[PDB]
Amino acid sequence: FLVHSGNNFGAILSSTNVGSNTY
Amino acid sequence: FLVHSGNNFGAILSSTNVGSNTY
Amino acid sequence: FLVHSGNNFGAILSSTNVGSNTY
Amino acid sequence: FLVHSGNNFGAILSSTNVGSNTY
Amino acid sequence: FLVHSGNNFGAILSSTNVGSNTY
Amino acid sequence: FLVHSGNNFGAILSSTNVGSNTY
Amino acid sequence: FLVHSGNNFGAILSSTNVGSNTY
Amino acid sequence: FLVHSGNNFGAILSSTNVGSNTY
Amino acid sequence: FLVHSGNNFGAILSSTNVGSNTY
Amino acid sequence: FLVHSGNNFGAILSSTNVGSNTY
Amino acid sequence: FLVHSGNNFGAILSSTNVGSNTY
Amino acid sequence: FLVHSGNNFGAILSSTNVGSNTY
Repeated sequence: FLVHSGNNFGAILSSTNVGSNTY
Repeated sequence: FLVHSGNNFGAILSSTNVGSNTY
Repeated sequence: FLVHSGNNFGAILSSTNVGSNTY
Repeated sequence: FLVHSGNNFGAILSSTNVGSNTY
Repeated sequence: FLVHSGNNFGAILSSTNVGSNTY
Repeated sequence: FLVHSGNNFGAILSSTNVGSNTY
Repeated sequence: FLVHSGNNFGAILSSTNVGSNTY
Repeated sequence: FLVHSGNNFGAILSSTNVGSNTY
Repeated sequence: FLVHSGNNFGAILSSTNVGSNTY
Repeated sequence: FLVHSGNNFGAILSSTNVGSNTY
Repeated sequence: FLVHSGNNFGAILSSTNVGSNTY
Repeated sequence: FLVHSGNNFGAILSSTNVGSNTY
């Protein structure tokens, strides 16, 4: 079980793995 | 089980894996 | 089981894997 | 099982794999 | 089982695999 | 069980793992 | 006198006045 | 007199006045 | 007299006046 | 007289006046 | 007389007047 | 007379007047 709720990410660059990950 | 709800991502560049991943 | 609900992605460039992935 | 509901992707360039993938 | 519901993709360029894929 | 609620990330660069991870 | 030479504009959306204007 | 030479603008959104203007 | 030479603008959003202006 | 040569602007958001202006 | 040569601006947000201005 | 040569500005936010100004 997990939640990824409500995020505001205004700007993102050159990145890895910004969201809900599991198992 | 997971959720990926409600995100606002204004801008994204040159990125990997910004969303719900599992198993 | 997973959900990919409600996203707003305003702009995206040069990216991989921005959505719901599993197994 | 998965869902890919409700997305708004305003603009996308030069990208791979922006949608629901599994197995 | 999967769903690909409700997407709005305003513009897309030079891209691969923007939709529901499985097995 | 976990939650990733309510974040505002104004800008991010050159980063890894900014979101909810587990197991 | 002006010049508008050599531009490459890969993609443009929802914009005004992207070219040579005068008087 | 002015020049607008050599620009490469990869992507642009929701913008005004990206080019050579005068008087 | 002015020059606007050689620019590379990779991405731009929600902006005004990114180019050569005078008088 | 002025020059605006050689710039690389990787990403820009929500900005005014990023280029050569005079008189 | 002025020059605006050689700049690299990796990312910029919410800014005014990042370039060569005069008179 | 002035020069604005060689700058590297990695990231900038919420700023005014980051470049060569005169008279």
